[PDB]
Amino acid sequence: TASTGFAELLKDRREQVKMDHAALASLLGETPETVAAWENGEGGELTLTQLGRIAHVLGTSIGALTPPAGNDLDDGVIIQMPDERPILKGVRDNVDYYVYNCLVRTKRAPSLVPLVVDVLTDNPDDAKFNSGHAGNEFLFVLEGEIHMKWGDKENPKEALLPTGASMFVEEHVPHAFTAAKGTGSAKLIAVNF
Amino acid sequence: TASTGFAELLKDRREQVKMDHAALASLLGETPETVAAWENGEGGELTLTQLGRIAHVLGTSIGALTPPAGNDLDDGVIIQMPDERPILKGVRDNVDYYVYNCLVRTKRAPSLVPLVVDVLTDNPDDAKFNSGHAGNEFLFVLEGEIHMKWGDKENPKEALLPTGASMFVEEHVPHAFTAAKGTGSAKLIAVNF
Amino acid sequence: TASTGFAELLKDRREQVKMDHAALASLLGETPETVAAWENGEGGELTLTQLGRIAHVLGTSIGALTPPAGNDLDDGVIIQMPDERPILKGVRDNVDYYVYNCLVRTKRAPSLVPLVVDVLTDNPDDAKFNSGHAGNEFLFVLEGEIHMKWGDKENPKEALLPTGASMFVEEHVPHAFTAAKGTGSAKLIAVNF
Amino acid sequence: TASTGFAELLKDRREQVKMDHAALASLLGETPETVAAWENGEGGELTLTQLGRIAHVLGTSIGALTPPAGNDLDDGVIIQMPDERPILKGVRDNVDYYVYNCLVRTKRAPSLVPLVVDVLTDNPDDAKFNSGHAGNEFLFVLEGEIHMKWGDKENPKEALLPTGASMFVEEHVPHAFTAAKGTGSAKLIAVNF
Ligand SMILES: CC[C@@H](O)P(=O)(O)O
Ligand SMILES: CC[C@@H](O)P(=O)(O)O
Ligand SMILES: CC[C@@H](O)P(=O)(O)O
Ligand SMILES: CC[C@@H](O)P(=O)(O)O
Ligand SMILES: [Fe+2]
Ligand SMILES: [Fe+2]
Ligand SMILES: [Fe+2]
Ligand SMILES: [Fe+2]
Repeated sequence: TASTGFAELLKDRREQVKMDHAALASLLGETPETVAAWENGEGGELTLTQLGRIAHVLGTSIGALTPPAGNDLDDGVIIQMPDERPILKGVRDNVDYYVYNCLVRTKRAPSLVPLVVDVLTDNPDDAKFNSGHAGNEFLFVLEGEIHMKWGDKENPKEALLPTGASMFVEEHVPHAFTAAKGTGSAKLIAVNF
Repeated sequence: TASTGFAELLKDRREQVKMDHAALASLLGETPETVAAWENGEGGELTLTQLGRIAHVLGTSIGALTPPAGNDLDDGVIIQMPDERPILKGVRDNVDYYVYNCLVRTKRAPSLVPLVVDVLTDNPDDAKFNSGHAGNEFLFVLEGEIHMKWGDKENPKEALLPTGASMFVEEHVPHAFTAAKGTGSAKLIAVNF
Repeated sequence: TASTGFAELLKDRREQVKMDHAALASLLGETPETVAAWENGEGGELTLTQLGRIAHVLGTSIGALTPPAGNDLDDGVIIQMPDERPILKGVRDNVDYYVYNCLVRTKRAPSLVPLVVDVLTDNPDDAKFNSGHAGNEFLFVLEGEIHMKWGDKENPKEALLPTGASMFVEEHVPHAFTAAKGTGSAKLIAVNF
Repeated sequence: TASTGFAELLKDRREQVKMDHAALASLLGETPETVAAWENGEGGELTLTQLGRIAHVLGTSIGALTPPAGNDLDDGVIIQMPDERPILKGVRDNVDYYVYNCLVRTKRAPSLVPLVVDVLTDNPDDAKFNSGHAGNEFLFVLEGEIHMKWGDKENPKEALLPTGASMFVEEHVPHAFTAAKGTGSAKLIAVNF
C-alpha cells in the first residue's frame, strides 16, 4: 500500500540522514506529530507537490520514498487468456495504422509490454514512423510479409520480412511497419522489455 | 517539479502500455479530461493513495511515474562550509552515545551520507549496536582510539583502531563504536554510500 | 577487441587506485615494461588465471577489466530470416521433450533469448521440470493447447492454455510444458529477457 | 577461482542459448571434449583473445563469463592500520603535486577508493587539472586551506575551502587542488565511490 510503503521508507531515509521527527518537521514547516503520523501510515492524503518537498529536504526522490510496483503473480506466474486482451487502435495521421492486442503484463517487470500487432496498411510509401522509444523491442512476424523501416525517416534502411522472421530494434531507434506492398495486412508479435 | 515530472512520465507510461486518455480514464473511474489535465501538469493535488492506484492500473510503481531527485550542483560540484553542518545528537538507551555532524549531501547521489561523528562514550562494555543498515559504509578514525564492535551483538568481533585507521562495514552488518577504554572520547569520519 | 578493451580498462583501473606501472608491476611480480605492454594491447595471450590475479591485486573483477559484449546491430537493428534459425533438440530423461528454434539474438542485449519451441510430448503425467532459471520469461501459445506446470514439481499448480494465451514466469520459478493431453503436439514462443 | 567461475558461468550461458557441447564446439572450431573440459575448470590457460571469441560466439561479454571480484571481508568488515597504507607520489608536469596515501579498499565495492591526499603545491596559478574521471568523489579538508578549481581549465570556477569543509565533485567534472596561496601545504580526504 502507498501509505505503508511510504511510512516505512520515510522512516528509513530520515534515519539514514540522521534526522529525528523534530529535525525533519522543522525543515518542512510541520510539527513533529505530523511527521510521526506519516511514518505511521497516515500520509495517504499527501499531495504530489508535498511529496515533492519531503523528497527534496531529504535530498532524494519521491521514488526512493514510495514502495515498488507490488506483486501480482500466482506462485511465480501470471496468465492471460486470448479473450481478455485489451484492444487499442493506434492512429497515425488520421489513418488506422495499427491495432494493439495487449498480452500479459506484470508489476514484477513493468518494462515488459508484449503485443500482437495488426499491421493494417500495405503501402510502404505511406509508412509512418514513431520517434523511437525507451527500451529494446523483440519482434516476430506472425503472418504475411512485413515491410520494415528504421533509422532516419527521410532516408531509412529497409527490409522485407517473411512470416517467421525475427528482429530486434534497439531503444531510441525509430521504426515503422506496413504489410508487404499490396498484400493487404500482416501480423507481428512485438515484445518491449 | 513534481507536477511536470509526473505529467511527462504519466504520458510516457500510458503510451507504453498502449492506452489513450479514454482507456486510462476508464480503468481509474475518471473522465478523459481529468487524465489529460494530469498530463498537463495539473496533478499537483493528487494524494499518495491516488497516485498509488494510477501506478497500479498502469502496472508499475509511483517511483516510475515521479521524476528523479533533481539537480542541486553548481557546474558539477556542491560545497559545505564547516559552520553550516547540521548537528544531530544520537541517543541510545537514554545516553548521549554519538553526535552527528552532517557533511555535504547531494540529490545527485542520495545514498551519499558523509558524517563527522563524535564518539562520546568510552566504555566498550556499554557499547550499543544498531541493527545494521542498507548501504556500505567507509570509516576513518579522525581522532583518539576507536573500539569497534561488529557482527552478533551477543558474541561480536572486536578491533581497537588507532587514529588514521580506515575500515569498511558491509551493508546489513551490525556495528558499534566507543572510544578506547578510559580515553574519554574519539572522532571518526563516516561515509555512507 | 579483447586486447584493446583490456588495454584501455586496465589503465583506467590502475590509475583509479593510484598505481603507476612500477607499483602494479611490483604487486604482480612482473616488470614495468610488461604492464606497459598490456596497456598497449599486448595482453592477448594472458591466461584466465593470470587475468584472475591482475583483477585481484586491483581489487576488482575480470569483468570490470574486459570490454562489453560489443555491437552487432545495423543502424539499430538486427534481423533473422526463418531459415537461419539454429535448431537444438532438448532431451529430458532420454525423450525428445522440446525442439528449440532459436530466434534473433544481439550482443547489445545478451539476456535476450527468444525461441519458437516445439512441445513434443502430450502426456501431462510425463511432464518434466527444469530447476527454474535466471531471467524472466514471456510466453505466447503459438499453436495447439499447452498444459502448463509450475512451482513445486511434487505438488505444482497447473493451467491448460489455448492458442493465443500469454504467460509470464518469474526468474527461478520452475516450470514444464506439454501439449494438452492426447492432442499430439503444441508450439509456443518463449522469450527470455 | 577464475577457472571455476568461468567453468560454471560458461555452462550457464551455453545452456541459456540452447547449445550443447557439440553445437558450441562447432562454432568455435574446437572438439566437444575441449568445451566439456572448460566447463570442468580446465579453462585456466585460455588466452584473453580466446576468451574474447568464446564470448563472441555466445553473443555476450567476457565479463558475463568470468566470476565477480570475490570476497575479502572478515564477517562483513575489512580494516586497515595507518602504517600499511600504500604511498604513491603523483606527478604532474614534473612537479610533486600530490602524495596519495591509500586507505582500505574491498573487492566487494571495487569502485570505492578512499585516500588521504597531501596537497604539496601552494600556488593556485600553478594548479594542474585532471581530465575529470569516472565515479563521484566526496572530499573533506583534513588540514590547512585548500584552493579548489573545477570545470573548464581555461576559465574555471574556484573556492577557498577551510579545514573541515566538505565537497562533492560529480563524475567527469575536471578538478584541481593546491594549498591556499603561500600556506605551504594542505591535506584532504578524498573518497571515490
Ligand atoms: C510494431 C509497432 C511497435 O513497435 P510501436 O509501438 O509503433 O513502436
Ligand atoms: C559511526 C556510527 C555509524 O556507523 P551509525 O549510523 O551509528 O551505524
Ligand atoms: C518453453 C520451455 C522453456 O521455458 P525452458 O528452456 O525449458 O525453461
Ligand atoms: C584530491 C585529488 C583527487 O581529486 P585526483 O585523483 O587528483 O582527481
Ligand atoms: Fe516500437
Ligand atoms: Fe553505520
Ligand atoms: Fe524457461
Ligand atoms: Fe578526483
